[PDB]
Amino acid sequence: RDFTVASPAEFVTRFGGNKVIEKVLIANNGIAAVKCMRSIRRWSYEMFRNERAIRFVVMVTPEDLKANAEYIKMADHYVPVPGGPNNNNYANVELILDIAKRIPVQAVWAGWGHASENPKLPELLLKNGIAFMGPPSQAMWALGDKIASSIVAQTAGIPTLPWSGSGLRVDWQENDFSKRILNVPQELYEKGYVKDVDDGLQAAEEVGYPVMIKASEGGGGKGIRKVNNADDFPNLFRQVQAEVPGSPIFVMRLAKQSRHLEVQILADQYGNAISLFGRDCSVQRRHQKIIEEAPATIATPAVFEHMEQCAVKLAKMVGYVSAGTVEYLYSQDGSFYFLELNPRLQVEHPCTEMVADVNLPAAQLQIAMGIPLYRIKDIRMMYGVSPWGDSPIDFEDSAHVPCPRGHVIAARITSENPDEGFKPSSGTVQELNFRSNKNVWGYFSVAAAGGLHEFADSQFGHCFSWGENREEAISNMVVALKELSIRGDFRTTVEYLIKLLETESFQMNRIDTGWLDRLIAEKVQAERPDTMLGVVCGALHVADVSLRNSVSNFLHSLERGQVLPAHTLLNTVDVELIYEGVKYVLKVTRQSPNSYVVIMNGSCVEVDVHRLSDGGLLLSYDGSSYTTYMKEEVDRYRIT
Amino acid sequence: TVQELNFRSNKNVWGYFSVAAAGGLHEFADSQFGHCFSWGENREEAISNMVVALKELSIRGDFRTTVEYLIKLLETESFQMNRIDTGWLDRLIAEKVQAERPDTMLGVVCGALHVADVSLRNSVSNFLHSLERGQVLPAHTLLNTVDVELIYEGVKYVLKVTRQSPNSYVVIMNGSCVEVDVHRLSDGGLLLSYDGSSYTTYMKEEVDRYRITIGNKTCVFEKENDPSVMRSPSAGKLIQYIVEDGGHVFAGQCYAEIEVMKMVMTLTAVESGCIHYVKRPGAALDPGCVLAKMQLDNPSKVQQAELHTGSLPRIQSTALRGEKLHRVFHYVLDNLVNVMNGYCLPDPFFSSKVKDWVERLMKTLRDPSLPLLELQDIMTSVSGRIPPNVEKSIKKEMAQYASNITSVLCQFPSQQIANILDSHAATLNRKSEREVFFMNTQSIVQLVQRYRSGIRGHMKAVVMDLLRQYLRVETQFQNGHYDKCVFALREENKSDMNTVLNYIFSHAQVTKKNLLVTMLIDQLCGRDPTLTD
Repeated sequence: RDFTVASPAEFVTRFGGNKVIEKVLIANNGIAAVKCMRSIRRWSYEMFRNERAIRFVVMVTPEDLKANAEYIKMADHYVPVPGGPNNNNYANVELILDIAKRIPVQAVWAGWGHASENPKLPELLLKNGIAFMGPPSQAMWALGDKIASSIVAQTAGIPTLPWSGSGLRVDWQENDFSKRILNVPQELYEKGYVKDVDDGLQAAEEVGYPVMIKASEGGGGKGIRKVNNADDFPNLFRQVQAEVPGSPIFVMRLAKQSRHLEVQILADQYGNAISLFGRDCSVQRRHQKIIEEAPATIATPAVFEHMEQCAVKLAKMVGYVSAGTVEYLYSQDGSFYFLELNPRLQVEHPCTEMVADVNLPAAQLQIAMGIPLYRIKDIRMMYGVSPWGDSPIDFEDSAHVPCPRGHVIAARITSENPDEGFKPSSGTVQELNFRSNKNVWGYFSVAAAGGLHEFADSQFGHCFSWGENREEAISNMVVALKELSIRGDFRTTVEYLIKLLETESFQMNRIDTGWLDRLIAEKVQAERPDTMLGVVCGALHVADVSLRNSVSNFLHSLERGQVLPAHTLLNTVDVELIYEGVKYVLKVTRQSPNSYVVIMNGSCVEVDVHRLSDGGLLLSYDGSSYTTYMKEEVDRYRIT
Repeated sequence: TVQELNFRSNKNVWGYFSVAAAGGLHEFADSQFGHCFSWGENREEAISNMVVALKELSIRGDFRTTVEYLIKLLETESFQMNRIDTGWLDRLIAEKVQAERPDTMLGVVCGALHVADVSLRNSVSNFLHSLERGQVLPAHTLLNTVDVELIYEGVKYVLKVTRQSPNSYVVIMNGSCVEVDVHRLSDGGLLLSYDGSSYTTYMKEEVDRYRITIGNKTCVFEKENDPSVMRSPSAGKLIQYIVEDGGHVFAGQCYAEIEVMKMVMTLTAVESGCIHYVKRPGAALDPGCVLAKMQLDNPSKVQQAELHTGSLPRIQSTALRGEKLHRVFHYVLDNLVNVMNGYCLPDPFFSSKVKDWVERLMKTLRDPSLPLLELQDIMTSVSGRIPPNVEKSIKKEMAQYASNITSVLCQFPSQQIANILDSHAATLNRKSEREVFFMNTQSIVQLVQRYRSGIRGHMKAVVMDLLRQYLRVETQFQNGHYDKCVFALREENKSDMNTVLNYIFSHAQVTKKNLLVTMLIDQLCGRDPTLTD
C-alpha cells in the first residue's frame, strides 16, 4: 500500500512494462465503444485517482451523430469519418492508421467490431509504432480460414475434430512457433479441398450421412449445401461447385445436436498464457447467441480441465497475445470437439469477469504496455498472491487455485421482431428505463433520446444477473426483464427471452444448439394479455385520441373566431378492432372527465382512466390497475 | 420537473429513484428522491465504485440536485482515511467548500455559445415563419452575429459570437478569436470540440441567471440587471413623464408615458428610489435604451464590472498545416463555399484568413499529386467487390503516374482507368455481377470525370463553380427593391421557404462576397490574358 502513481509513465516504470499509452483510438461504435471506455476508466480511477487518465478518441459517422449514439458523449475527442457501410468508416484499416497518426495515439482497440477480423491491421499499426490491443497478424494468419485452423490444432495436445476434410494431421510441434507453410500440410489441403465430382464422396464414406459441403468463399445464403442422404451427395456437391465456380470446395462432417462451450484465454507478450474460465453459450437462434451462462456447469471437472489445457496449449504454440476465445462442441457422453479460435474479445466477456473478479479490457491495456501477467493486480489476486508485489506466479503449479464465484446469466436485447419471423427493425426511442437491482446490471448503446439507424446493428443492450447458483441467477434475470420498459418505433425482443427463461427445458438445462429452432417452428410466440382486457384498452386509447383531437380542433376554431356546430365536439366514439380474425365493435363514452364507459352488444363496463404525463393511460378496470400505451401504425394498433 | 434521469449501473453498483424522466417533484414531495449503492471487498474498492458511478450519472431538470457535493466529499482525504465525526460536514460547510467548478475560460466560451445559438435559432424561426405568412422582413433581423454578456464571480465578460459555417462557431473577445466545432444534439444539448477535447453541454435560462452544465460540472453565470436604470421595453416615442425629476418613486408606480403602435403604454418602476430622467419629454425610444436612472440604497451588487480585457485560450487551429494536401483541398474549399453562402467573419477578421484560403487552394489545385491521393482514398476504401483484373490494372497505372511526377509530359491517367473499367463492363457479367461492378466503381468514375482535362481543367472548374454560386444568388436581387425580389423568390419556390431564406441570408453579406469574387478573378484571369467559352 505504498504505490504512488499519477501518470501512465510511472505505472509502466513501476510494473515493468516497455510502452506508455496515454491515448487510445477506438475503431468501433455502439456497445463496444461504450464498454471499453467505461471499464478502462474505472481501472484508471483505481490506479491513478483520475478517471480520465487515458483519453479515448472515437470515429463518428453522421448517422451515429444524428442518432445520438451513447459513446459520442462519453468520448474525450471525436473525429468525423465518412458514413455508410462499415468499409468506409470502421473496417477501413488504412483509415484507422491515418487517424491514429493524424491524432497522435499510442494504441488502437478494435474489440468485436469489424476490423478485428482483418489480419492486416496489426501489421499496419506495428510498422508505425502503434500498439494494437490484440494478437499479432502472424497468429491471425496461422489462425486463418478453417482448414488451417483444424490442422494447426492437432500439432499439440490433439483435440478431437469431426473430419475437417479428414482426420489427418502434421508432425508434432508441442510448444514451438510455426507458420502455415504449404509444404507439409499441402497434402492435407489437397485432401481438405476437392476438385472433381467424386472427390467429396471419399469423405462421405467415412463421416456418414450428415455431410456439410461448403465453398472456400461460401456464406450469405449461397455456397452451402447440407446433404442428409448418401446417394444424393453428388447433386448438392456439384451444386456447391457451381455456387462459387473456380474456387476450391471443402467437405466436412456436420455437427450433432449438443452443447457449445467456450474457454476464455488471456496472454501476455512474454509467452505466459492462462485460461480464465469457460462459458456455456448453447442458446442460439440460427447460430446467433441469445443467452450466455458463465460457469460451464454441463462439463464435468475432468473433461473441462482437459478442454482448458488444450485451449492454452494452442494459444501458446501459435503465439497469441491479449485475449481470445476457443470454441468446443461438447457431446453428451463427455467428448469434446474443436471448432475454432476467435482472435478477439467477445461481447459476452463480462460473463467471465463477473465470476473471476477481473477486468479484461483493462488487462488488454496493461498487456499492450508490455506488463507480464504476474504483475497485473487482478490476476495476482486470482492465484492467491498479494496484489502489491512483484513475485512471479507459477501458472502451471497453481492452476487449481482459480475458482468461479457464483453463476451469471447474460441476456442480450436485440432489435428483431419475433412477430413474423425475426426481421430487424429500427427507429426512434421514446423510453429506455432499466431498473437495476442488487446483483443485476446492464447497459445500452442508445439513450431515451436517440435511435437506431439503418447501419446500426442489432444488439443494442445487454443485461447481466449474478446469483450463488443457477436458480438464483435465473430468478434475478426474469424479474429484472419483467421490470424494464423499452418503448419506441422499433419492436424490441424482450418478452420472448422471458418466455424462454420460464421454460422448463431451459431451467433443467436440457437444451442444445437446435432448441430454439425447434421451438420457433412450433409457434411459441406467447405472452399475450387476456383478450377482453386488450379489447377494452385498445378501445379506450382510440376513443381518447379521437376525443382529444375533437376538443383541440374545436377550441382552435373558437380562438380564431369560427363557430363550429355542436356535433363536431362529440362525446361518443365508435371503435372497431380485429383480433385473431374476430372483429369487435364497441362504443366508448364518458360519465365524467375520468370515468369512461365501454359498450359492446348492449353490455357496458366502467373504467377509471387517468392521463399520464408520459403519454400513457392509467386504468382501473376490475379492481386491478394497469398502465397502458398505444402506438398507431398505418394499418395496426400496438397496445402495450 | 425532470428532463432526464439516467443512472448508468455497473457491476456491484445499483440504485433506484422515486421519479422517472417524465414526472417531477412537487411541494409536498420530500427530498431524498433516490439512492445509490456500491459494493466492494473492502472500504477502498467501495469508495472507488461509488465515485465513478456518481461521476457518470446524469440528472437534469428545473430543480438543483446535490450530487457533485457528494463526490467532493468522497474524494476528501478525511473521509477516505475514516477520520470523521458527526460535526465534520458542518465545519466544512462553514469553510465554503462548494468547489467542483469547470475552468473559467471554458465556461465563458460554452455559455457564450449557448446564448448565441438560442438567439440565432429564434431569429431563423421567426423570420421563416414570417416568410410563410407572406410577410417580408428586412435583411437585418436574420443576423449571424450575437453579442453575449456574462458575469462570473463579479467579473463581466463581453463576447461576440459568429459562424464560419452551420457547425463552425467563432467566439471573439477583446480582439482575440477562438474556433469551436458545434453540433446540435437531439436531446437539447450541444456537442463541442474546443481545444482538442470534446464536451457535452446543456443550458437552462432562468429569470436572472444562466445555468451551464459542462459534462458533470455546473457553472452559473449572472445576467446583469443590477444598474437600476429604467429602460424602454420597446421602440416608440416618449410623450411625457408622470412624476417630477428628482421625486421619489415606489415600485409599481407609473413614472412615464410612452406611445408605440399609436397605442399608449405606461411604464411602472421596478425599484423604489429617486428618479432622474435622461431623455427630455418628446424623444425617440429604442428597445433597451436608457430613459431614466434611479438612485437606490445600493443593498449589494456594487461595481460588478471590472471588464475582462485579455485573450482567450488559443493553442489549436484545425488548419491542416501540411496534412496530406487533398484534405486541405476539402477544408479550404468548404470554407470558401460557406463564405459564398453568407457565413463570414467580422471586419478585422474577414480577409485576414480568406486570402490565405484562396492562396492555399490555388497551390493545392496546381499540385500534380492531388488526383492520385484522391484515387488512393477511394480505391482503398473498396478492396472487396472489385474484380482483381481491374484492381491490378488501376494500381499499376497510378504507380506509373506517380513515377512521372515533376515532368512536363506528366498527365493523370484518367482515360486509362476508364478504359480498363469499361473493358470489364464490355465483358458485362450478368445477374448481380452486373450491378455490383457499376455501383462499387462509382467513386472512380467521379474522380476520372473530374480530371478528364487534367489538373488545369479541374482548377478552372472549381473556381468557375464558385463564381456561379455568386451569380446564382445575385442575379435574383437585381431588378428592383428588396421586398419585390423576395416576393418573386417566394412565388417561385412555393413548396419550400428555406430556399428563400438561404437566398436572403447569403445576399445580406454581399460586400464581403464581392471581395472574395475579385480575389478569385485575379488568381484565374490574371497573368494569362485568355478566356475560354
